[PDB]
Amino acid sequence: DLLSVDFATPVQGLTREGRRHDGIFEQCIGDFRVVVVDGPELIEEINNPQLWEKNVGPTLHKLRSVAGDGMFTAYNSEENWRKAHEILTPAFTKEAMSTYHQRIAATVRELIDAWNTRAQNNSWIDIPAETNRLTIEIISRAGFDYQFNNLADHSENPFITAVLRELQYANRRTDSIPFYEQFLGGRRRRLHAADKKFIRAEVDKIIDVRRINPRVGQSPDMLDIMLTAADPVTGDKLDNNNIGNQILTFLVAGSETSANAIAFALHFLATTPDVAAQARAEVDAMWPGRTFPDFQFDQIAKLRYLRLVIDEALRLWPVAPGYFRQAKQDTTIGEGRYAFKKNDWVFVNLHAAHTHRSWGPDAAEFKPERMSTENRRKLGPHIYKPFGVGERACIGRQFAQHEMVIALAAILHQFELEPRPGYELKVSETLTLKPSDLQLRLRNRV
Ligand code: HEM
Ligand SMILES: C[As](C)(=O)[O-]
Repeated sequence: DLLSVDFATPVQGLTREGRRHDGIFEQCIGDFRVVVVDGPELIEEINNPQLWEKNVGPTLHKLRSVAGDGMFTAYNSEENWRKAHEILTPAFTKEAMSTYHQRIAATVRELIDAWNTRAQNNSWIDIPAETNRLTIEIISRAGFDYQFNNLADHSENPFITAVLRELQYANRRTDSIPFYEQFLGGRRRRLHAADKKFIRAEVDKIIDVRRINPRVGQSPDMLDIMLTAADPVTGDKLDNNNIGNQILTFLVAGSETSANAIAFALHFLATTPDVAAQARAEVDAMWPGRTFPDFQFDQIAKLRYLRLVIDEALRLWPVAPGYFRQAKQDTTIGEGRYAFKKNDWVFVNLHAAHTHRSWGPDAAEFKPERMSTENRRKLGPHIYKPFGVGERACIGRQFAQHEMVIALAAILHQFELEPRPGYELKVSETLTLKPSDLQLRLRNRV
């Protein structure tokens, strides 16, 4: 059996390629050949913490030009991963979320207010871009108490523009990288040098201004803990350069993932009417009336069905489509087949595993009730790890799940969603999975 696969979208191409194999195979996608694992029994062996661990994959290695040794792009051996991980964990717990809840909810209010004017003017809204401006402000204001953009305004901050140009310059493949960019001083290399200094200077200013602020009577946020808490083992705090890396990390690793997940959930809510009705009924019962909901921290986790909507969105389209693992020792997965020497790395294809046949014959359908604890217990071997696995799983899972529910609850409570007729779901692949050309229109529910 011969197959022609288009790897223009890499992860979507690997998933189609994986259906002619038995859960593991090889494939050349771009600058490398990768062992792709998309089988339920094989993946859970790869997710074993005693034998395997996180591998800084190719793209993650290329993001080190932007985020350096931040928690997302640092190697396991680098002392700055363990220090930061044991320092920032208390800043991402459920307890720490209640400290941010007010600022998160206030930032959602700012977006809803801006979307009121667009609903009044009967305007089509580019959903991924708007949701990406929101999650940026959510992380920056709740985490660092810093504001980059006003959501009612459409001028873009120079800092966030430089970070995006710096992300594009990092992913540049070795063939598109000129052999002598380090020497000619072209416009692109010079723009990167200027952008890098401008980004480092802005995060240093955020660090210096806070250092002058004693923050009397206020609970410490993410920036405060990085300037206050020392690592219990080594006794040292995160140095200035690493703190600037964590700020850049939380900005890029937290914004795009959460924004595209919200954009996917908005699409499926605007397309399947029964789900939109059941979710809109759950948020109407929690906050009666059409006044903006008085969000209190405990009410967010009580929205069971809206949580099932986000879970099904993260299953059908995991914005983080996969992760790279490496072998801590010489081991074998499966049944003794497939041997791996220490430091050999594979790719866990979550998009293929989440849509795998083990999720039932209706794995391609958006059905939130599937993600209940009882409905999933009736499945057996199946993978659902949208936030990774192990000690290097997503530190911001509780943060993302909190902001994704408040954002969706406010939108469903205040607006109704009109999809674009004739449009069909196309998913582009950047650092994350994103709905391309997704446009919705809103009317105030009155
Ligand atoms: C829908 C939302 C999100 C999804 C699906 C997601 C997904 C993931 C995944 C799959 C990983 C593991 C990467 C790997 O194994 O190579 C990860 C790690 C990480 N995430 Fe996210 N994430 C989300 C939101 C956030 C947010 C809001 C933050 C805020 C700070 C964040 C910060 C991080 C960090 C720092 C790591 C690295 C942790 C470590 O390696 O020690 N993420 N995330
Ligand atoms: C380079 As490593 C083994 O610390 O991911």
